[PDB]
Amino acid sequence: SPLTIKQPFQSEVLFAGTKDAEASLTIANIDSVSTLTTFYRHASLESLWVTIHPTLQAPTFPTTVGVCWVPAQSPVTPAQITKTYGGQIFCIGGAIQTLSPLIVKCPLEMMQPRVKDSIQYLDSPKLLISITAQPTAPPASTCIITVSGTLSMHSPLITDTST
Amino acid sequence: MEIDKELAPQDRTVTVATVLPAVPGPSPLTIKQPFQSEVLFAGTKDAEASLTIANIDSVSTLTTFYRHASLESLWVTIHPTLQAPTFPTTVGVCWVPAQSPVTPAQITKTYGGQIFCIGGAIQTLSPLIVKCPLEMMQPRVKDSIQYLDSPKLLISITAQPTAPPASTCIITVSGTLSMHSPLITDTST
Amino acid sequence: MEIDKELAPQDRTVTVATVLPAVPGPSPLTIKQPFQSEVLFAGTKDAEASLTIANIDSVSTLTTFYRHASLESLWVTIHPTLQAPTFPTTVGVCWVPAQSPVTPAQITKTYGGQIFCIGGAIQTLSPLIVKCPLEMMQPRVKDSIQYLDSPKLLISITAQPTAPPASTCIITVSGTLSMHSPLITDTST
Amino acid sequence: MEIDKELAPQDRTVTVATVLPAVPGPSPLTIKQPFQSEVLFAGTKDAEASLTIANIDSVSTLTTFYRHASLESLWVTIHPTLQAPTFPTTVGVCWVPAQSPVTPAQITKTYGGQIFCIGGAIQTLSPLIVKCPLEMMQPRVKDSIQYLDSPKLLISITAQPTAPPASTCIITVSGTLSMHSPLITDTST
Amino acid sequence: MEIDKELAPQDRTVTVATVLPAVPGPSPLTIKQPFQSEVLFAGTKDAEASLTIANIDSVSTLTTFYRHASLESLWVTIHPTLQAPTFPTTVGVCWVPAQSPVTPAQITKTYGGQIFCIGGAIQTLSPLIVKCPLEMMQPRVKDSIQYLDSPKLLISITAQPTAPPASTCIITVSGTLSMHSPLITDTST
Amino acid sequence: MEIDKELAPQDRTVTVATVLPAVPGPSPLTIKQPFQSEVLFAGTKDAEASLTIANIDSVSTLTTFYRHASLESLWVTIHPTLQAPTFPTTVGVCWVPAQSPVTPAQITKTYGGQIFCIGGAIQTLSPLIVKCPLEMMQPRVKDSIQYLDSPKLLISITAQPTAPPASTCIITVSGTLSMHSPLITDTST
Amino acid sequence: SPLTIKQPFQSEVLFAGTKDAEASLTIANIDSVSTLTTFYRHASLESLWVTIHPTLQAPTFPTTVGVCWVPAQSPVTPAQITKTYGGQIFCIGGAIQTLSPLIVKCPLEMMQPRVKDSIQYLDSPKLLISITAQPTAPPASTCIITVSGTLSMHSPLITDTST
Amino acid sequence: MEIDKELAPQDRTVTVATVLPAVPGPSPLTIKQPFQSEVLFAGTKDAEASLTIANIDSVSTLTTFYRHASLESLWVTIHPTLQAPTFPTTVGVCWVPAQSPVTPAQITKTYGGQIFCIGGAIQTLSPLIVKCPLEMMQPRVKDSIQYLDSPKLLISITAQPTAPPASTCIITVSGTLSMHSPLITDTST
Repeated sequence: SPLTIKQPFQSEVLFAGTKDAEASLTIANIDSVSTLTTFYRHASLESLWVTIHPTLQAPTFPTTVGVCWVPAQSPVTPAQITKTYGGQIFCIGGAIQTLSPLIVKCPLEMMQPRVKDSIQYLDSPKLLISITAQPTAPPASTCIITVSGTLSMHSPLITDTST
Repeated sequence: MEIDKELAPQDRTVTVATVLPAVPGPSPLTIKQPFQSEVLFAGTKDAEASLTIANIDSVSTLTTFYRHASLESLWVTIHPTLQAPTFPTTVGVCWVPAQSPVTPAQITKTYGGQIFCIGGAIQTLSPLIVKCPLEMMQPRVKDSIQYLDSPKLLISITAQPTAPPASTCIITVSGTLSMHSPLITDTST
Repeated sequence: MEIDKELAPQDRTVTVATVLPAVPGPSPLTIKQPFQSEVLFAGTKDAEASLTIANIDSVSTLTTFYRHASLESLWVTIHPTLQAPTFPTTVGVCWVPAQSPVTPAQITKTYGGQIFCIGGAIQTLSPLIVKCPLEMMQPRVKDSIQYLDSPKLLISITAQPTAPPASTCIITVSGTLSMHSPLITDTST
Repeated sequence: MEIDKELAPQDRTVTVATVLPAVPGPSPLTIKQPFQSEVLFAGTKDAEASLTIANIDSVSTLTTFYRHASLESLWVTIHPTLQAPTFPTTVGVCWVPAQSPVTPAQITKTYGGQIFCIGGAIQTLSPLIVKCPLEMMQPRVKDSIQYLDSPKLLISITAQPTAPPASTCIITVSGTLSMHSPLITDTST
Repeated sequence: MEIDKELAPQDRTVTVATVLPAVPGPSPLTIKQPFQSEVLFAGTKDAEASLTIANIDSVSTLTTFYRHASLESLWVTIHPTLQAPTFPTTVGVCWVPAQSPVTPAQITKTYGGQIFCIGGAIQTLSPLIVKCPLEMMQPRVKDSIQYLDSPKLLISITAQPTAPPASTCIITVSGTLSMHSPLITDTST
Repeated sequence: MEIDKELAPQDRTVTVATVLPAVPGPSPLTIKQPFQSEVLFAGTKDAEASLTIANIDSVSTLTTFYRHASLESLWVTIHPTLQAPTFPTTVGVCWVPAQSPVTPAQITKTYGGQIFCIGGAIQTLSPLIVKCPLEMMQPRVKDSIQYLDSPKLLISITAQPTAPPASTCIITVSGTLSMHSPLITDTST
Repeated sequence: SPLTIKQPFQSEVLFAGTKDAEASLTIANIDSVSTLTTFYRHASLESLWVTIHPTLQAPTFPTTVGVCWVPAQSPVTPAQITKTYGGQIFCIGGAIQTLSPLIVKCPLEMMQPRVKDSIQYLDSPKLLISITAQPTAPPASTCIITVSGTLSMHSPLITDTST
Repeated sequence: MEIDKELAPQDRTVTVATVLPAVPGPSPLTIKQPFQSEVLFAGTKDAEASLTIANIDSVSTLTTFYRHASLESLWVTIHPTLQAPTFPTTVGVCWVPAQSPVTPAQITKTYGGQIFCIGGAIQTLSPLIVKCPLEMMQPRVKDSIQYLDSPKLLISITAQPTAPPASTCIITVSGTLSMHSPLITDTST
């Protein structure tokens, strides 16, 4: 009933390749998702996926990057991606891993898409990242990792629109 | 026959909250319990308040033995005092859901937000009432979970540079709670 | 054609009182007697009052010859005086059952309770009337039993620091008693 | 499928109480609030209790903000403990209106009065329940007046001459209160 | 029961604006967002303003993610402060299309234009509201084209020669935007 | 033909719980899994327990792969052992919402709460069952939100002063979970 | 509805004539009224009166005895009998005051006859006595004062009937 | 749900009693008064009793103010005590008209007569009730004439050779009298 709008978004979640790293972002808190839902009492994801953009360095420095979508309440960790259902490990900078649409869609049907409500949810989408770089590190990052999607929001939060 | 009461209603818009429905079964009985609590004794110095009605002592005290409780009605009343005529004082009021990050310092930047000159000129002494647009809030003040959008009152006082000897207006919050379902605890106290 | 009186009615809620049922028999003759008693001459100094209507002078002298007496109407009325335009006075008022343990210091913490800024030349000066929600009280001011919830008036006054030469407002309590069943006593006086 | 509960119902007769009816008007809403309170930890020594349910802490605690409250149901439960098997102990129970002058020392002289042997022989360990014949009492536990015939429990313990190391039975009083009509006091606590 | 707000509506006349027609296709999702922005803290010194609503802070930050935005309501409201009873301030107001070449110095020469004497203890002090006759403006505050007649607010203030210590009145602009068709940009912030 | 089980059902009262409503869509596949977990091996020493059913071993291991889990049945059952005829043990039991602040030391002060004298050769020795009045709890043992009123079990044991060589009774909690909506996690184990 | 019984009674309230005296008995508490309502939850007066029995001494020693019935809540005192409505002053031992049926009926319709209930009443019958004797006192009392009446009782009080 | 009471009803046979017929006239007001009197504290030594119900304490004190009194119900009830599980006691009981010349030593020679083994941990301990077959008695416990067949209770006790420290069972007689026609006597006490 309340009018709703949909706003798409792409936020940079992690620049990588220069050193081994792990990440566990609950996408309900990524910058854009936040700046977007600022003036709304309710926000939910319509679509959502992770994407890996390779760079110049990628070719010279192969990088192992694993991603895995999971309900925020899943106890699994980056160290356990290939043990988890969504789990996928790519070899960016590697033979068939230096191409932009290196996408991994998030199975929202497998989790809770509401990212903003009158109540706090336990199973919102959460992303797991696991970068393992070349021992002899690259000058710069071999790939930029971003999270994109669409929010369906409604019911204005009465705050300050000064900014 | 005039009423010594003045209304300064808040601008509204449509925002809805999410509320958990009870598991199907026999309906429990409900009682209503009215309440009035002091919020501030403003006037003597610039001040600001920011209270979440859900946590007001009366609301706590009243809902103690009930698992469920919602706000039937709720408003703020600015009561000018004897010091008010002589010490015009600015009072800012704005109802906002607990989840809105606004601060008293931002009343006039927030949609509903109001600024009142208590005392001073003609008509400035009657009690002001700003009813909370409960429709825009989330009334559930006690439930099986905790909601993030319960009503929250924002107050801001701007006192006269040469302060009055005493507060120029007492500020209270009044309303009615409707509650039910016994919290089965130890009732010895 | 305006009326020289203002009303500041008390927030109410439903709260019944029980009462000794009528004895079977023919209806007794009853009279009604209106009354107005001075309850306070305020303005010159902070002061509080806590009258139990059942015992105010008029109510008392009126009901001495009857065995039963009930209030049919009853209100408190604040009358500003010549000292009022010059000495604003805060006046708090609250009607509660005699059984409510509230003290005038707690008027702004009690549901009904309200406080007014009587006086100030910038202001109004019309007689203020706070009718007692008898529905919430126990109207029986005199019976064969002693009820715990007869109406009780809570008054509170905070005077100007540099007090007026005289009281800024006289406070009277008026109403009408419906009485019957003569009490045999001394009518010498 | 047996229930670990045993009943030892009190002899009755017909006695009625007098109860004040509410003044005609809108009916207030009512809520029920259940309760269980400890009455005695008998067994180690001869003892006797004599409590007026109207004054039990839970009953107080629960009816705090209500002007009216009655007992919907109410009973006593004798709970044998681990010491009971070995230390048979006599327990005397009798419900009586507050106005009856009987004393625990007179249970077996009072019509309803019962004597139970807790622990000892076969069948002596199940929890005993003596429901109060509220019909014979006056249930009003909080009203506009105070009644003289509210329920009153009488207990008498006769311990084994060579006392058990600990109490042989815990004695609690349980029931449900139905209350309504807000006492308009200060709810800050 | 009086409302704490006064209206001083602008003289109008019929003057239409044209507007980019809707593209054929399915109706787009649209939201509405209310807003209140501080436009001026006047009273301490003569000052004039000439806001183009299309660009005020809220309107701007609100419409950044949309490609189309139209005002559904929009008014200016003068809020007297504690410094107001003591420092009357002349405040001029006039709504005109952005295309009208009028300057605040010309408010009293422009049809709609009006000036008010905010403050003075002999006077009123209620929030003044001058709703913008959007019918006369071009409501489209953001589109695929740049209209020449979006609404523009003209403010003018002339302060007391011996200035008040602080501003006598805060001036805010509130309204509601109906927006749609997301503009792809950076949402980092 | 008698059944080897006894029941000591908990006093109940109506007290609903709210619960996250089902998302619109096709009904999800659900399974039900029964369970029995050891909760206590009592008898050898005074001891108390305060289990939150939501977290007992079985309930936990059973619900790890689901995102939603609700109790369909759930009861506690006291099993006397060979040490029981010889060492009577007091065992207190009380079901309360996780939100009730009661501690096992307060079982006899809590409405539902009951205590039994397990053991004694003069007594019975059949398995005692206290089914949890789930109607009073919040059955949702696992959801997208964390409810404050999931069922909580309060156990209390007071052993014979000269303790038995071994436990007099094993205490298990059995029930049936209805689960659905798989939680993606590690199934390695 | 509950079965009721009526029991009549006469209790000695005061022996007098040997010295000046005052008395204010609330008849709800006189001995017999008490022993009678012992086993009842409710008791009310059907009839009630005061009676003055003159004696041997009466003739030799005239005595002034005033009686007056009044609602227990009446503030009047014995000193104010002839000022009160019921009020009557006799001259026992005096010309037409040395005869047994020296009765003064109590106007129950003028007061509250319930003497025992679930609630405490404020206006039950109360008797006022005012004896003023001969300065040269009699050897013994000139008259015995008793209170008689009838109680209508019902609903058994469950106490001890041992006695 | 078992009741804590056992019955051992007396063998009966038809045996009418005649009785003074009602005087012609309007039916007299009658009340009924229940009663329970202690008849014996047995267990510590062999003892016999031979009560004529017409004269037991309660029956006596109850009927002093009436001229007619009839038993409407009347039974004897054996109450085991804490000394009972340990000291079995033989208790003989037999109801006979006052006119029957039987002595407690002859209970087992008298038709109705029965003897019970109260106590013994191997046994039961529930209150034993031997209702008097009033049909066989002459219920008129007080009349204008003295009947020869009012009910008479025969009790017999044979205690354990090594006597218990205290009585093993209290023996009370309860019933209800229907009385009428006041007997003029002294009510001083």
